[PDB]
Amino acid sequence: KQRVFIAGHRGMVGSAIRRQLEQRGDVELVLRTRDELNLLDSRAVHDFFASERIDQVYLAAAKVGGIVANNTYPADFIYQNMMIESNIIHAAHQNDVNKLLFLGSSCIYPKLAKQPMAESELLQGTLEPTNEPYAIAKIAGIKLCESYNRQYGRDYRSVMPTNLYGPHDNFHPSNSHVIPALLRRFHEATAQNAPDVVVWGSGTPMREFLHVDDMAAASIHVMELAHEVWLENTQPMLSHINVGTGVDCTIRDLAQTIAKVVGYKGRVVFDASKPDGTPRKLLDVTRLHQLGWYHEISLEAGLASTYQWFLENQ
Amino acid sequence: KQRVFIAGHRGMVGSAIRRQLEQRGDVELVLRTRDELNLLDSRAVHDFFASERIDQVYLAAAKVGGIVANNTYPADFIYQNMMIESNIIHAAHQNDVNKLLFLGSSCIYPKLAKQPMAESELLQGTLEPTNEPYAIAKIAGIKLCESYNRQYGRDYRSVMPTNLYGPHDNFHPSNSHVIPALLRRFHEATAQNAPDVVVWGSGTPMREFLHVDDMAAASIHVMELAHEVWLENTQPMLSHINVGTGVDCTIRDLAQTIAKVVGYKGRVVFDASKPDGTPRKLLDVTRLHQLGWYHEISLEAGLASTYQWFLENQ
Ligand SMILES: NC(=O)C1=CN([C@@H]2O[C@H](COP(=O)(O)OP(=O)(O)OC[C@H]3O[C@@H](n4cnc5c(N)ncnc54)[C@H](OP(=O)(O)O)[C@@H]3O)[C@@H](O)[C@H]2O)C=CC1
Ligand SMILES: NC(=O)C1=CN([C@@H]2O[C@H](COP(=O)(O)OP(=O)(O)OC[C@H]3O[C@@H](n4cnc5c(N)ncnc54)[C@H](OP(=O)(O)O)[C@@H]3O)[C@@H](O)[C@H]2O)C=CC1
Repeated sequence: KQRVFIAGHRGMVGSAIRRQLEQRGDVELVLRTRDELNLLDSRAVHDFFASERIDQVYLAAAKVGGIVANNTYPADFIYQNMMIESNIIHAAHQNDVNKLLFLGSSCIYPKLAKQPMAESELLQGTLEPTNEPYAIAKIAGIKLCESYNRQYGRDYRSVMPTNLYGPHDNFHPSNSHVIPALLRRFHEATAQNAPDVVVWGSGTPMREFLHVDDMAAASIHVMELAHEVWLENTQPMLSHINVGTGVDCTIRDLAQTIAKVVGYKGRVVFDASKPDGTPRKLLDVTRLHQLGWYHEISLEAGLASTYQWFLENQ
Repeated sequence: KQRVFIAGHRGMVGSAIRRQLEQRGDVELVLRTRDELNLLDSRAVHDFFASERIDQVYLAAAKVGGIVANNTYPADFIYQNMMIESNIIHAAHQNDVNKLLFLGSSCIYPKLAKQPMAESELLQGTLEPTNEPYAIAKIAGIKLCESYNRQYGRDYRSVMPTNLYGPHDNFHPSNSHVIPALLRRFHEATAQNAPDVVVWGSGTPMREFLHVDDMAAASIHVMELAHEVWLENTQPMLSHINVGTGVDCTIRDLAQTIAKVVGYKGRVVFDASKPDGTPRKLLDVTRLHQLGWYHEISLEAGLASTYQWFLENQ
């Protein structure tokens, strides 16, 4: 019975890992809340690892936010994220935890990466300024992992998720994330008999989305591969693994699909007088597939089940 | 032995015509696949008609889709549909094909047409925006037919089918079409012991449905009438003929009937918190009946046989 610490087990991503893990008898989960354990406090973090007998660590605690937040508190996003990751990785090594899964993010790739983005696009160029501090912290996280793997022979692996969505997301039309923002918007419009819902932009830009439950499955699959197979499929200084569908879908498709999911009968409208972002953004998931993992939830299916959760929890 | 080209003979509607025609010794069927013949390519289309010695054409090829698709690719639905119909009708005339059956669609009528909708409701007012591009292409199709009939004395006839269903439909709860969407939904729920199945809406709205095999019979009956009887029953600038049952049935009736067809023992539930569409939508089929054709398949019978096909092909 392996002893698994899922840091930030109540976050969106962490809680999803916890659900799957929970049905595993070959696993004993060790969890703490932020009040039970502040991950910024090194001593505390060190004490925990020095007293709990941990075998694996899923590093899902982070200071995450939307466009307004990233732009409003840039110091918090870089600092907290650097400490949380430094504290954990270090304490783990010191207590001889040999297995860890680090979580990155698609938004760590350069602003003009070649699409679809392979793992080798990392660090190839300038970052999006809104995400820059946060990105830097994340990349630092990955390079810590590779470094310990290199110097000490540890097994600290990494996955770069695409845009995610699902239960426990922040469902506010206040949120900078389209799915939760849109699920909420179409919901309210549907309830108020809104004759239309307007979305800034042409709707032509292409994006990628992944249900958080696939993300969780993919993480555990990656964590649990044999070391030899994982090495075969990575390089020690290019160790991460993209996680996504590798499939595009326009914002228009997304919006109209959401509209249909919510039972909205008004008109979806695009205000093209508003600028679009880049035309295309998506991960190349060749590595993942080669390691034998393929996502299971259709957007359509995932959005439907995600809306019911919102319904069951508003 | 009349030489019959059924364009798009593998589509839902085309394949149904082909089945009935197949048992006719007075007919020689000429068929091509999309790879054997792209109908968007005029030259190709022209070459075909210039080398095959055709007597009748059943125009069943089209770019058809659901609500999300119509809303996501409006250019494809108007363009492809205009070309396919232009190419065929033109090549046929040029090679002296005198007989053709054009297929329209109930969704071409105005949003607020008077119910039940007689053929004279066409063009009387605004269209449903979701279907607008597609509708325009279809109406253009009909007016091409009437135009050639008028200028050149051809015999290019038209039928406007109601909502259809049957073998070879797209059976996905992913599909914007209730019968296939519901047949699939009740099937899965029945298999998973789902305690209930929820359908957005009150269930009070009235709609019309026709089994694709009746549609096929009705088309051939219409194609094969004598010109004189057909003229007697139409006007050259109001030539189409509605095809349906002319009978209403509520969504509630539909759902509960499907539930019973699939052997579902859970609860059918309506979420009236979701909006309904118009209260009533159906064709006036007085013309058809006057021309002596009356549908044969009960909804109940048609749904049963349609579910078995799905069972034999999932
Ligand atoms: N598209 C995206 O958002 C994706 C992000 N991820 C990865 O997962 C990470 C988290 O994402 P997500 O699950 O959405 O975020 P959540 O915010 O939903 O989860 C983060 C969790 O960390 C906990 N946490 C943060 N700081 C501390 C701390 N000092 N001590 C203890 N607990 C703390 C939070 O608790 P509390 O609220 O109590 O502060 C929360 O439960 C991201 O950083 C990213 O790399 C992966 C895939 C996609
Ligand atoms: N309720 C409804 O849906 C009804 C529709 N109809 C009429 O029948 C039409 C078709 O409906 P349906 O049978 O459901 O549709 P299908 O999509 O099932 O059939 C259309 C067929 O057209 C073929 N086709 C399309 N484009 C081309 C092309 N460029 N070259 C050659 N083949 C092509 C398709 O082949 P491929 O997939 O290989 O692209 C397919 O076999 C509708 O447009 C409508 O007017 C009539 C009654 C009801």
